[PDB]
This record gives sequence, structure tokens and C-alpha cells, in this order.
Amino acid sequence: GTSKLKYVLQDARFFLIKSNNHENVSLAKAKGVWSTLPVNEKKLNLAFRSARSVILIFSVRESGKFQGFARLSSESHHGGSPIHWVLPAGMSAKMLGGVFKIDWICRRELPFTKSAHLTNPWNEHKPVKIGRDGQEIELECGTQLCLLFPPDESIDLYQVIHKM
Ligand SMILES: CNc1nc(Cl)nc2c1ncn2Cc1ccc(C(=O)O)cc1
Repeated sequence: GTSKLKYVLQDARFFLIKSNNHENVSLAKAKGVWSTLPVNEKKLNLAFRSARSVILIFSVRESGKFQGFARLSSESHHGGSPIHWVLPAGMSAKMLGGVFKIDWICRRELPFTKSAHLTNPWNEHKPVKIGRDGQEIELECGTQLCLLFPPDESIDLYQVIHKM
């Protein structure tokens, strides 16, 4: 069902994550971690204290799809382990240094063609697929976007609800 999902999404904040490559999203799904650039890291750390749930919605650049969504379970932390990210051309390894722990809510894909009816007030009402890494998605648009994803029956939201 969708009832526990709706409960997790209640009064949540939503951020669009854009990854340059599929490998880091795969690593994030395997290890329950994410790292971003310092500007976005500060925003997510602020949001984590501000909201009952902070939801990251992932899209790999050029894929035409979202790859899933996850909830922050921690602020960023250093020195736990050097996650073997694949660095973009130019991107150093100290720029992706802060590691957030995340709990996946859905590891299924959603093509952009299915979200074409959703616009983001915080990005000039452009379609929600449009946005830079870290773009905040307003509550109503982000809730409907998450509800569009196919159900991920491999995930049990009971433990996610307890961390709230
Ligand atoms: C493990 N975390 C990550 N992995 C990958 Cl592959 N891309 C990420 C990412 N977090 C953000 N992005 C996209 C991005 C946006 C701007 C620049 C730049 O201004 O150079 C570089 C990358």
C-alpha cells in the first residue's frame, strides 16, 4: 500500500539530486550513503534539523529518468570511510567529502515522461525534472512526484518510520 509512504512524506522537504554518473547512484543504493558539493551539503544539513523527513530524489544526468528516492538519516560526517565515488572530470575528492547516511524509500526508476504534469514553484514552475543539483522541490510537487514512482516492495517503511 501507500499509507506508510504518505506518512513518511508528511511535511517532508524534498531536494533534487543530480548525479553525473550511474556508478555513484549504484554505490549510494548499495551502501546507504550520499555526498554532494559543499554548497548543497550546507543546505541539506540545515534542512535535516528543520524537518521530520528530508527526501532526496535522484536523477542521473542524461538518463531521462529519476532513479529513486531516499530519506536522510544523518547530517554529513567526515572520516568514516573514503567512499570510492567516481569523480567527474575536474571534480576533486575533497569536494565530495561529507557523507550523509540515507535510507532508500524507492530504488525503482521513473521516466521524466511520467512527471511532465508536475511543476516546481521553487524553480519558476518549470517541470520538476528541470533543476540543478540540490534544487528544493515544494511540498505538494515533491509529494506527488514520489507517489508516481512504482512501488518498491523490497523495502519495509516500518524502520524508516521509527527513525522519525
Ligand atoms: C557522489 N556525489 C556526486 N557524484 C556525481 Cl558523479 N555527480 C554529483 C554528485 N553530487 C552532485 N553531482 C553533480 C555535480 C554538479 C556540479 C559539479 C561541478 O561544479 O563540478 C560536479 C558534479
